[PDB]
Amino acid sequence: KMEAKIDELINNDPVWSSQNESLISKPYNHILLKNFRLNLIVQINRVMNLPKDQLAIVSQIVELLHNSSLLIDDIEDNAPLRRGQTTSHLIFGVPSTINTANYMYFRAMQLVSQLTTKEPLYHNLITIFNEELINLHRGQGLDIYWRDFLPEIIPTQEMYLNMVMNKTGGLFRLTLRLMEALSPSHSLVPFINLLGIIYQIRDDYLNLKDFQMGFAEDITEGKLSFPIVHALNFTKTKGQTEQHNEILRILLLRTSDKDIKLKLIQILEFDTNSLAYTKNFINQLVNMIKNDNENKYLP
Amino acid sequence: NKMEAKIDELINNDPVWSSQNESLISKPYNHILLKRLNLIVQINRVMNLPKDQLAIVSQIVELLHNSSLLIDDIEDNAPLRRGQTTSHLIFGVPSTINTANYMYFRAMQLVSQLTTKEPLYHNLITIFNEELINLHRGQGLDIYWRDFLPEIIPTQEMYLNMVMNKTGGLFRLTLRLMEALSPSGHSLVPFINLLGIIYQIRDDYLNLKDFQMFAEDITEGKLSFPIVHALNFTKTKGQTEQHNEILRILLLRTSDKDIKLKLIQILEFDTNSLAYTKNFINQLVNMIKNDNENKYLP
Ligand SMILES: CCCCCCCCCCOc1ccc[n+](CC(P(=O)(O)O)P(=O)(O)O)c1
Ligand SMILES: CCCCCCCCCCOc1ccc[n+](CC(P(=O)(O)O)P(=O)(O)O)c1
Ligand SMILES: C=C(C)CCOP(=O)(O)OP(=O)(O)O
Ligand SMILES: [Mg+2]
Ligand SMILES: [Mg+2]
Ligand SMILES: [Mg+2]
Ligand SMILES: [Mg+2]
Repeated sequence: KMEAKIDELINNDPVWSSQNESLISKPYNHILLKNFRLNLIVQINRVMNLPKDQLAIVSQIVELLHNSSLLIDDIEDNAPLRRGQTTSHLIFGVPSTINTANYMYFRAMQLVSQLTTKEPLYHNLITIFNEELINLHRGQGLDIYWRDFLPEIIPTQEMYLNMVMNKTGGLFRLTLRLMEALSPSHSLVPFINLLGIIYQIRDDYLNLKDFQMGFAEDITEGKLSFPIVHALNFTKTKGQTEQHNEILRILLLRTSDKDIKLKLIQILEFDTNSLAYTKNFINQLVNMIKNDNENKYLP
Repeated sequence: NKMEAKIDELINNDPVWSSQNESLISKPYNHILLKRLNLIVQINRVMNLPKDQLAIVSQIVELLHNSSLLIDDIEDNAPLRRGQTTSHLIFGVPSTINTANYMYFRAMQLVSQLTTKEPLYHNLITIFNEELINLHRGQGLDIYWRDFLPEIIPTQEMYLNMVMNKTGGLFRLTLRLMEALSPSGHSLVPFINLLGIIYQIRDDYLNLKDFQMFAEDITEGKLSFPIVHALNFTKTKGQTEQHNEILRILLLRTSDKDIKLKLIQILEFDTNSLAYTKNFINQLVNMIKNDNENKYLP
């Protein structure tokens, strides 16, 4: 009867129930308790005009990738909070959270084959998906390397921006490239690239500016953020050796101490003027769009 | 206007990625490489893929397998892998997670180097997508049972389905790709499933028996084949104290050798879970070694 049971098992597809599906989803469902990623999709479809069926799936794909990457990013950044709530790995544990997020990457991958049945086009959608997830990992990998090997390598603004094109551009380009390929209707990748860059620097700027006015978690993480990259390279360039070292020392403290975090912010405001330099950099990037009268980037 | 020219050129180019950056983030992966091909070769005696293709099927499987191990070691808190320190303890959990995941997608990339045939590619990618979804499901269950014990005490049946997913995942992936690429009998899938099952129960068994004679599965808290049998056997025979002591030890996440040895001797003399397992393994191997009407074997 034992041999019968095995015979049966090995001849069937692996058993997986609905209840099992729920167990594995808990870490992902928790972050869902968190519509502007979709506002941009909706808006771009005015150009692309994908039928609502196809569009919804693109939206589901983007949602799984976005959410999953955030679940793993918080494990990678040791973040206690996300969207004001406790992060999933602190509730379900790092193990289940890593596994559930990765599981969702593959669920997203599965949705990609339900956008089309056209074999040339299907290949294309997969290549896009594959190429941008590879790019998201390269950027994430470099962002983490610099942070965990600090002070071995201090990136420059250029190195930083190439990291951003990969890390933050990945999902923006993946979304748009999928829509342009599905479109039955100039490419907007340059503009989505510009948008993702503005997006990452704003995220890095706001993380510091909300605290000065915000937990300033980036400091606790030791992150080579945009204002930090500028402050470090500014002090190196002006010989401000002790400030250079003081910034490194605070980054390396992986501190949650309110006071010390404040000391580093005051270094960036009074000494290097990095926060004002970032606010300005952003504005410039936006102006590029606000003053695109020929519509070279804009549709 | 020079910065704008710089920004303009940036956004109009593919993202920049140097071979240097490629090495810096390959560290956790390069490390586990310092420590399969045979099963792929024997199986090919039947599928006859040309050597150019077989080598790619092989790089794919290596990438997926080593990546699975990197992640597995983080999820299981393993200090050792193949006699050496685990990558996460050297480079940190963050880099190891990201690199391991990076390699899953590199492996996916390679799939398109297997054929130009659009219909076939679509099937290769589906097989790849299905078995990785399966691996994750299995791993999900193994990890949930362990980390929330005793919310769920799995039965032998549940363990086996978890294994069909978890371990059968890569075995089936390897085999389904080959069957799909073959230029030349019945599917060898059931055989490959039985092999994944023997491989896992054997792994669980050897982890304890080699210590009895570091029993890291005890430290980890894994609902291993021997442990599932003991937990169910104890409840069934009404050995309340033993059932609870097994759980208590598992929940300690202990590295105390005497404590691990106590658990092992409990499965040895009190529940006869070790003998049950050894014999279950023998029976399974017997299913193949006595397959005279080649219902499993080719
Ligand atoms: C048009 C599609 C929009 C999709 C939703 C927005 C996608 C933003 C993608 C950002 O990608 C990453 C990559 C790596 C890490 N993160 C998380 C950041 P945070 O914790 O500050 O929110 P990070 O830790 O990189 O600062 C995000
Ligand atoms: C033709 C196939 C070539 C590859 C064969 C791979 C065989 C082993 C597959 C095991 O798959 C998994 C899945 C999940 C976790 N593990 C790691 C095991 P261990 O740490 O004991 O080595 P597990 O943690 O599941 O006991 C392994
Ligand atoms: C993780 C980064 C860098 C931004 C992702 O999008 P947003 O952070 O702005 O939106 P939600 O996290 O609230 O989904
Ligand atoms: Mg983060
Ligand atoms: Mg991050
Ligand atoms: Mg393990
Ligand atoms: Mg495991």
